[PDB]
Amino acid sequence: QNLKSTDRAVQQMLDKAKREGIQTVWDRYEAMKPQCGFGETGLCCRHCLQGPCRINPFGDEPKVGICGATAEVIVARGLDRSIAAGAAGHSGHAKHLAHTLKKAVQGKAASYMIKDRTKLHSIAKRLGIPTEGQKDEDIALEVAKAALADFHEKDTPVLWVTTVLPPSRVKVLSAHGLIPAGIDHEIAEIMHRTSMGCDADAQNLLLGGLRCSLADLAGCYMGTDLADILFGTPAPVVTESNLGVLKADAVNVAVHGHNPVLSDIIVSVSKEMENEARAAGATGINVVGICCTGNEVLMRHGIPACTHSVSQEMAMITGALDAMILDYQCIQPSVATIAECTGTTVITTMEMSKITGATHVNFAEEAAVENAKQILRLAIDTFKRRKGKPVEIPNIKTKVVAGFSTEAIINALSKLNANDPLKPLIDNVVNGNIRGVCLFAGCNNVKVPQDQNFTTIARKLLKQNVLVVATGCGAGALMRHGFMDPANVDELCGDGLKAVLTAIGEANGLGGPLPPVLHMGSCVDNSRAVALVAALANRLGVDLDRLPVVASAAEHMHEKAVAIGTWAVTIGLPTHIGVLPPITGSLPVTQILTSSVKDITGGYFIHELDPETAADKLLAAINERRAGLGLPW
Amino acid sequence: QNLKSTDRAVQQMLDKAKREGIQTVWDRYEAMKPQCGFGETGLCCRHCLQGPCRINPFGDEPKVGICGATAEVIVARGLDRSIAAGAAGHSGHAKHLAHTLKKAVQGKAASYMIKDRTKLHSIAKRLGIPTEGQKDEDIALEVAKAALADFHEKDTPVLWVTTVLPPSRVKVLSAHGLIPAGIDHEIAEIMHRTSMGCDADAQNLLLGGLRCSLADLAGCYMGTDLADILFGTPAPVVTESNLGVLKADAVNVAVHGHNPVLSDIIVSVSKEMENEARAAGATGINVVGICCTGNEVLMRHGIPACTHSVSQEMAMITGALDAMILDYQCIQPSVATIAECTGTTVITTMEMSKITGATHVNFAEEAAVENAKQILRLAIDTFKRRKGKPVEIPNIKTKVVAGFSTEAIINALSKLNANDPLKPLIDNVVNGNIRGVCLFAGCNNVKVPQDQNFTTIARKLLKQNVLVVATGCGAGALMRHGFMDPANVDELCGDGLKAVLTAIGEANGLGGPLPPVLHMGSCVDNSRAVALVAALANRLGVDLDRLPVVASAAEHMHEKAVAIGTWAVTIGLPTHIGVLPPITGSLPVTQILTSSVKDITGGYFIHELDPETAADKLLAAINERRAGLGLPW
Ligand code: SF4
Ligand code: SF4
Ligand code: FES
Ligand code: FES
Ligand SMILES: [Fe+3]
Ligand SMILES: [Fe+3]
Repeated sequence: QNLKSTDRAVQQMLDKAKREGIQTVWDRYEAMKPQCGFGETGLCCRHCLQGPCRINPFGDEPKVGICGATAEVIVARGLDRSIAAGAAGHSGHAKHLAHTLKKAVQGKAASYMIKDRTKLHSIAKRLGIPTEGQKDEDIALEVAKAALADFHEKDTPVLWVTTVLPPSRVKVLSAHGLIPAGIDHEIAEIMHRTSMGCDADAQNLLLGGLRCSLADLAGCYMGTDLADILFGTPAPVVTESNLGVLKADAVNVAVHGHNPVLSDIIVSVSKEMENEARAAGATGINVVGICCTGNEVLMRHGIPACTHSVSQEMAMITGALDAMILDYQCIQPSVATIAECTGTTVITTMEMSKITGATHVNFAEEAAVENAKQILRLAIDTFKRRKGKPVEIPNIKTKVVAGFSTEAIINALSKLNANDPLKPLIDNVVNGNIRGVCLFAGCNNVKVPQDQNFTTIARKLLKQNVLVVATGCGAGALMRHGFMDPANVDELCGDGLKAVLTAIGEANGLGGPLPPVLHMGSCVDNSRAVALVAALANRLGVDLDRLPVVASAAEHMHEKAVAIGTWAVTIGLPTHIGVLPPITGSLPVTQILTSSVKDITGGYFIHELDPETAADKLLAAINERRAGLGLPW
Repeated sequence: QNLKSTDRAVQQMLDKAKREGIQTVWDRYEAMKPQCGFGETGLCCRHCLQGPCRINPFGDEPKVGICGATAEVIVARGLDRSIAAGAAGHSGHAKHLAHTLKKAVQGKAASYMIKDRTKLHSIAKRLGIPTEGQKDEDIALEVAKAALADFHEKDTPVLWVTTVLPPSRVKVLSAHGLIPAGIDHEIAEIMHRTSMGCDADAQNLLLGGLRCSLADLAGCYMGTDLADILFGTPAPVVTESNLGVLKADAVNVAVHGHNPVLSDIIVSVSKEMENEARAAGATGINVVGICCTGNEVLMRHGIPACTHSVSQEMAMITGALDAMILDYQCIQPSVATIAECTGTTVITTMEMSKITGATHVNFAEEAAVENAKQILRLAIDTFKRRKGKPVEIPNIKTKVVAGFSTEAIINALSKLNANDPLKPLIDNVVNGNIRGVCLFAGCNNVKVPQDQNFTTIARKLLKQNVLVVATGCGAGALMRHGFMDPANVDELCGDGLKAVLTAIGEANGLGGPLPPVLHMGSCVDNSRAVALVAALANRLGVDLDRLPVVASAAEHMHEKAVAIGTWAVTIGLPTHIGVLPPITGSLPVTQILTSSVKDITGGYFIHELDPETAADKLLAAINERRAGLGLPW
């Protein structure tokens, strides 16, 4: 089972699933081999009913699509649509938060409020919204109106792009026409230009893709901004991760999906309901996280993370998961079928994300506390049905220090230099205690033994004194393998990096270092890494493509992740991906993404499937940036 | 060659292409067989990087996607994305017209103006925009602002849906939550909900698709409204069609694509430039149409239609096509390669629609007349290069009466009843001289011998006294085979229908009938058929799903056509499609689209590949509506 997942708790559940005849994601993957080579290389098109069209990667006919579309056009069009779909997911998440803030501040949803008024004011200041003499509710209404305005064309471009990157970067992008005009505007234009008989120039198509990826960045950044206003900016927290955070004697309730508008309410309400749960024979309600909505409530509330991404079915296989509360994105629909075997109550809550066979509760912000209680009462009922059943919770968990928002990282650094908090970080970059910065982002992927790329790459970078930050299921992989436990700094970290983590941690009243990896939050919270990197660039007086900063989507899967990696390249970062998207069928497209995009944005993709080799290439990328700044390496 | 196209001019060019070694769309289609069965049935998914996933239509594993996505989910998600892509094309077209009108009326583009002020005022009245005491330029600015506002969420739903259908229809759709909230909003929500790990309920997914198809209707209707304001509402015109409208001794310039903002300027400017052309040795500039932008300038100016859709390469094969001026949609990118052989100057003009190897001219409304002259001068230069080359223009053309906007049809009927113009039409429906109405819409498709379905179905319906209206390349097919020539009424039309066409034509000072088929315009002008049908429903006091009105997308291809057929079903019409979209791999999805959608909207799809059988099924659908109204049939 270690060929399927490197996580020991997942291996134990895989053994249980096998002997109980419950099919898993890995079984369905095995039933799919050999996968289609046309799809895997990107040489397939179904964008009109003369198709499906395919192109042999090598050999004889077919060489060209029926309408005349070349390999490079078909590949670029497919890639553009996956960026647009990713932008649509991140932007829908942000849009739903914008409506929630608007309703809260108009008195239409009393369960929601301005929890971080400091964040509210700095955002409004960044957007040019005046704050002096204004009520908080009026400022917030202006912020929510500005968020919603960025989805369509207006007299300004998308402000959640132009006000969050350095002016030099914005200018490089405006020069190439890459600034989005409206988030949903760019999504629709991608679908238009990629439909039959429209854009048929690989470079033109890919430039549209870079622009749409910046619409995705804007949705991520807007999502992080609005969630922090509504639910609070994360600060350092201590919790646990992996399946052992389930408790047989408690009502175990997983929050799963991406948007915390739902799950943050669940967290608060479940505390009100401890007495209901005890009445049923539980010790209490044990809310745990799966995927990014789990990351959200982990970052803000210390809710323990149960599992992530590809292994999400195994939380149910324990037999102890009484409810799984879903909003949208990255939910394997198999959970609705597996629930018939495991007893779990799977509950959908969003109108546009239902699963056949799951119970649906029509969540509304106006009725959030009522809905939470209805859902949690179903979880209580499910616990009573299993009172007296054996469960198999693997007794495996790690300690997780997390909550490292960019504001938290600044604050932590400020204990070393109050009025110039970025300087201690840059000092240790310059003197070599910090070789560079690597962000791990994105999903797990059944194609890759779970967590194997994240941990292998992280281990080599940390020994080489790279400061490693992480989001999404990359944070989940690293967290479940001990990389967020400061007790592992001695084992994992090079001497220079250990010295820096120790200095910062000691100055922050901790008695020990910061953890080996800094957890920056959910997938939209990749925007926090952008805020940190832009602040470093501004403090250094250079553009982002001169910083020793790289990204690694080491095991990615989702269209959202494809978009993130694309905007990481567009804002100037060398960006490793550990699973190839369907692009190898066009050498010209591959050359653009790995080489010539350098001349447009200064970033570039690093395609490398072997993780030890990927780590070497990321180190080389970091060290080239170091040399370009005149630094030793 | 008659297995490839029923059009004799196309057959002659196919013979020329074969002996000259120029590959055509039919050759590329032959090089594609056997096409992928997974793609053709819809049982393939590439929406995440764990894919490609496929499902055997029958037999053993794979039975389910890797994430657990069932056949019905995979099929419904693929269909939803094709509706959204179609909506994105029609809405981009309309959006570009909205900007053109705004710039014209703000004094930013002097080449554009309010040409139809009657249309401008009736639209503003329909939208609730006040007109009394307002300058036309201020009313138009309000209309353009309202168009652009329908692309995003606001305090009203999409007005180009709710103000163009009868209130009873709007209410049926609101009850099912099918009213779009914003055009680009719905497109982005489709891409979100269909991405990995989101909506996984076939009925929920398809209800989203019906809503997005109404966003496509709104873009069509808005596109027609704005083009009529800017360029004039069509009125009856006489012209010709097919390749014989090319002239060896003239500069032959094709306008090709969809958006007439470009080609309407070309038409006017080319007249200014007759003397330049004569100086080069041409008789003049001969502008001809291809595809829907050809339909636009045919409807408004009587520009002859050269060819359409699947046969567009054959206009170049004559050797006489000096320029092909492109905007976007339905352009085979092969034209840029074929131009190397034929001498044609292929010119792209839109920023998001370029073709490798074609010349690009950056069209801007602010500089439209200048751009037109630059393009036409390239066409003149190309004519000089072929002075003394042999051309092979097949001497084949038909006479085409067209220009039947809904306003023109009302006006024509008003000569029989001035103050109740719809009544003579309804009279002859009731007494049986008109059995019903059939709209032919959509593309040609290389899978179907060109025009064979359109003409076979039209012939049987016309003998059965159906009033036949047509748009897009369905109008092109019928027009190139004589169905728009009133001289063919005796041969084609049943006695009841002939009597009605003759009565209307005689009352309109024509000496003969209306043509056998009424040309309602381009693809977005399918909205005119909606206006006509809604007006009939309102005059009759019933909803559209009680009218003896059907639609036939007899040979369709493009994602735009998939969307149109879907909203034809959503507004209540039995809707035949003559090529199946990728849906046969899910019987539950097929059952929804062909049967149970009846209970939601009253419309339904008719899947029928055999055209004689399709005609019988359309007649049965028309006759069931007749019976439901208590009429003989
Ligand atoms: S758009 Fe072109 S390549 Fe794609 S399916 Fe249609 S004919 Fe084939
Ligand atoms: S979304 Fe599901 S079915 Fe589609 S490619 Fe990904 S794993 Fe396969
Ligand atoms: S041929 Fe397999 S993905 Fe299309
Ligand atoms: S397997 Fe052929 S279309 Fe995907
Ligand atoms: Fe996840
Ligand atoms: Fe066409």
